[PDB]
Amino acid sequence: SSEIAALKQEIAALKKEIAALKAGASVQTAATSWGTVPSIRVYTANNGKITERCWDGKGWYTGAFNEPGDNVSVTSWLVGSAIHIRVYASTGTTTTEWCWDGNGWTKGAYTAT
Amino acid sequence: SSEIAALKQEIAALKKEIAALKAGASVQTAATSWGTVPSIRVYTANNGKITERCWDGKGWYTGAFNEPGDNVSVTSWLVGSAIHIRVYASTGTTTTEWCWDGNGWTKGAYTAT
Amino acid sequence: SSEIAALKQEIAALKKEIAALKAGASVQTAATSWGTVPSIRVYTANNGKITERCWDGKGWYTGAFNEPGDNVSVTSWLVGSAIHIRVYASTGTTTTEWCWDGNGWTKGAYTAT
Ligand SMILES: OC[C@H]1O[C@@H](O)[C@@H](O)[C@@H](O)[C@@H]1O
Ligand SMILES: OC[C@H]1O[C@@H](O)[C@@H](O)[C@@H](O)[C@@H]1O
Ligand SMILES: OC[C@H]1O[C@@H](O)[C@@H](O)[C@@H](O)[C@@H]1O
Ligand SMILES: OC[C@H]1O[C@@H](O)[C@@H](O)[C@@H](O)[C@@H]1O
Ligand SMILES: OC[C@H]1O[C@@H](O)[C@@H](O)[C@@H](O)[C@@H]1O
Ligand SMILES: OC[C@H]1O[C@@H](O)[C@@H](O)[C@@H](O)[C@@H]1O
Repeated sequence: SSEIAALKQEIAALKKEIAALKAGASVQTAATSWGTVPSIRVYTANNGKITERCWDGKGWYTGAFNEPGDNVSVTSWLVGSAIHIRVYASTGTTTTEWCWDGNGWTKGAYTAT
Repeated sequence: SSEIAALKQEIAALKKEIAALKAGASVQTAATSWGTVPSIRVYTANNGKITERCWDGKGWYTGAFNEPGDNVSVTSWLVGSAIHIRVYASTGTTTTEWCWDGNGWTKGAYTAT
Repeated sequence: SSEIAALKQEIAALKKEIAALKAGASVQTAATSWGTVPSIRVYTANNGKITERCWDGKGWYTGAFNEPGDNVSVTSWLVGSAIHIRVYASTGTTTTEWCWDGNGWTKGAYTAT
């Protein structure tokens, strides 16, 4: 029938969008580095869950940071040799900040407004 | 009817993908910092509109930067105590650069090719 | 047709999602800068292909870096005047790191686990 064909053509054009939206949806990474060695941290936001890989000159290992998010951005600064890191984990419209300051990750004061 | 069932099954498999892709599409952040205090700037690209939160040691407030974009990246350097910031705002395939150099945001020379 | 209207209404609500997912799908950028001049590098991940634009104080030109990825993050550090740049290109779940250390991009040790 022609009535059944109209929905068949509509379902063929709509399945064409479902492949282009799954082709672009990869992970989402943030990296910062400090010192002369250096030291590197790479935050990987995979499936609404962020994790932290670390380089200290020798090899790579898994850092402590373990927080939820779809998008991540990071900045770090030294006060002498001590590294201060701020990771910004985004879910929906809720950017939530995390703070490393030598011994422990803590939720930060950061508010979007 | 079996002719009405073929579209019911096809519509059940297609509608399942449209909800999960919209559920995971979150906002997108860039951050930079400078000095010892420090000073931080977080740019948040939400609904094709980027905005700038600031921290200068006391609390968080809203910065001047107000430009359109779906994706943002940022880098900053000091010439002494003066901060220079370049924010790269992306819409479609048009990366457009915004320069802060002490007094006023301006469009930068940046061309993708 | 009343029998064919059930899929016509389902297609009217599902085409109500493919416009908003194609409106927000822009390119994805990552910038870093060093020195006092400065020198900037902006990496642009477009259509699973990343490219590198360079500013060294004169105008913008096209950098060597030419690797595949849908998402990109960058950090860099100086050992004296020499720049070292690690770019983290992401496809699917495969974060693959690229290293610049003066003469040549090389695949780096980085492993996600
Ligand atoms: O040495 C490993 C630790 O390094 C710190 O600077 C932080 O990045 C922690 O998240 C990490 O667990
Ligand atoms: O000590 C925690 C505080 O650190 C500051 O540098 C900022 O990042 C604040 O958002 C945070 O609450
Ligand atoms: O002090 C607030 C101002 O700080 C500057 O360095 C810039 O980041 C401006 O966008 C901001 O309005
Ligand atoms: O002064 C504005 C200029 O600043 C330079 O450092 C670059 O960022 C250029 O793209 C920009 O046009
Ligand atoms: O001078 C151009 C070169 O600069 C280097 O520092 C790297 O960024 C290369 O990718 C680039 O080709
Ligand atoms: O020299 C190459 C090496 O550089 C280090 O700083 C790390 O980025 C390693 O992942 C990489 O293998």
